[PDB]
Order: sequence, then structure tokens, then C-alpha cells
Amino acid sequence: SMRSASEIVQEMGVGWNLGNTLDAKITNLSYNTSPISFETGWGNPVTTKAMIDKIKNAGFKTIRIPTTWGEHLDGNNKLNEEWVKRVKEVVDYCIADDLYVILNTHHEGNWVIPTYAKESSVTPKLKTLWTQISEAFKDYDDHLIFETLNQPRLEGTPYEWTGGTSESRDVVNKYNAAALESIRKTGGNNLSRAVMMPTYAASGSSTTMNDFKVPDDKNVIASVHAYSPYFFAMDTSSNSVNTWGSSYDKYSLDVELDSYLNTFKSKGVPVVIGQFGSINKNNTSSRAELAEYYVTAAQKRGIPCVWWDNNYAETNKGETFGLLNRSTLNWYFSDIKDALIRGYKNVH
Repeated sequence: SMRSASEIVQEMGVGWNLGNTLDAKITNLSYNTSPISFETGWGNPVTTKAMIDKIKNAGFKTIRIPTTWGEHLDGNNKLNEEWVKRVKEVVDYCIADDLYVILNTHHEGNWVIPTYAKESSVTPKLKTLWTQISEAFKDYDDHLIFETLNQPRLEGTPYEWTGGTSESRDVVNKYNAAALESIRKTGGNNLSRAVMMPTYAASGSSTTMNDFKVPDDKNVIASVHAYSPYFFAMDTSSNSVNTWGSSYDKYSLDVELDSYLNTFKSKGVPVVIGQFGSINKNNTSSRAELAEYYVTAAQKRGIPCVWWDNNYAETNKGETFGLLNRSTLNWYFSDIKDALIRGYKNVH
């Protein structure tokens, strides 16, 4: 039997993303090229079970395996079988370690274009893709969760990072519903498996949350990404902030997390924060304070939160979210890892 999505979310704890790995979008290869050429294409080493063991033994309860699939489809939209086999092996590392696993589609935005004009070309391909993923993983138990899309948005337009348009938010809902229908149609455990699906751009803004539509299905989870507060966590412009921990900082995060809990509850679904984190601004004390407070506040509300770990930790560079050094199996920032787990244990 499969637990309800609401039951599963209660147990997912704090999580970790295998970032810049099976999601690395490598467009100069071919659909028949070895999986390892993609997995290592953004500079990360080939994933081993020992890396997964380190994450499990630190106290994370969920791993998200972001996976980019489009480059692995042939001209008939059939997935390369060696690719599927490699994704399955990495999923198996995690499932064997008693983790919840979120398996998504990831950097598909060159072809998953949310406009009415592109709907007829996207939808059949997205449905065949999800049919094949679902079939490959049909017999997995309820620790495996599917996530339809990552940050679907109008890439390359002025609306990419501003919450979209009525049209594109509608089409994102339609793509999510089409992917879900394909998952459910494969039957077996996939009739009831929990399925995460995002708002436009996975944004937690009021506009994108409010337009989120839940299909007629009993086991849906909303997905948002919340690198919050943005100017501290992610921004490298002149607006960049490098300290965190005031009463105002805490209040602001509490109100934001309340909006996620309460908006999605009012729509009848749980919510998972599938990506969060902060970049390395030589500010570990503040990053650790934020990490602990964020996890505690989210877990008090029943919201799992999954750190984005791309194994990139270079000081004063953008997107430096790395925590586990995958080559040494030591932590780049043990204090931040410790704060994440402490925030989970504050509640559980």
C-alpha cells in the first residue's frame, strides 16, 4: 500500500539535492552517449553510494535527484536505456538507505515552453516522457515521490522571473495535469504514489501560488523553491546582504512560511520546499543561523525543506551552495550541516 501524500510529507524531514549531476544540461553530446558524460558534465564526480551514505548518516531524511531527460530522448521520444539504468542505480543508492527520494524532470525549459502556441508540441512529448519514467519506477514503494516539472517558466522573456502571465500560469497547470495523468495511467503503485508539482517557476509569490491548480487527484503535493531571504541567500548584486538573524529577519521568514502552509492547505494539499539554501559570502555564522531557523520554522509547520547542494563552494562566487565535498566526503561547512540537522531535531 502507498501512504497518502499528506502522511508522507509529515516524515520527509530536512533533505538534500544531488545538484548539478543527473540534472546537468549537456547539449553537445548525443542521446546515445554514455550517462557519465552528462552526470560529470558540469564538473562533479561520478556519484557513489558512499556519498549518499554520508547524507543519510548526517540525518537528512530525503534526497531529491534532479534529473534532466530531454537530451536522452531519441527522434521517436524513446528514452535511452542506459540513461534510465543509471538514474535507477542512483535512486537505488538512496532507497536502499531508507531515504525518501524525489525524482523530477529538471532543466527542460528549452522545450517545455508554457504558451498556448507551444502546448500542442510539448504535451504529447511530456506525456510520453512521464509514461516511460513511471513505467521504469512503477514497482517502487512510497518512499519514491515523482515531481512533474522543476521551475517551468517563460525562459528568455521579460516574464521569466516576475511570475509569468495568466496564459503561462494556466499552461503550467495544464502540463502538470498532463504529466500526472500519464503517471496515473501506468497503474499499480503509480495509481497512488505521491506526486509533487510546481507553481510557475516554482515561485512562492502570491501570484504564482494563488494560480496553482490541484487536479482531481487525492495525492498531490505542491512544490515551491524558496532561497529566502533572496538578497542574503542568492543575490550577488550591489543589493547583496551577508548577515542574517534579526527579529525582523525571523518574522519575515515566519510570515513567508505561513503563506506557503496556509495557501496550499486552503487548496487541499501539502507543500514541499524542494530547494532552499544560501551561497558562500564568507559568512558561515549567518548562513548557519538561517539554516537552523529555516528548518525549525518549516518543520514546525509540517513543511519539508530540501537544501540545494551542487558541490560548488568557492568563496565569493555566485551559486555556491555546496555543503558536502564529494571528492573527500568531508563537509565544506560542517557548521551549516550541523545547523540544518539541529533545526530538524528541534522539532523531531
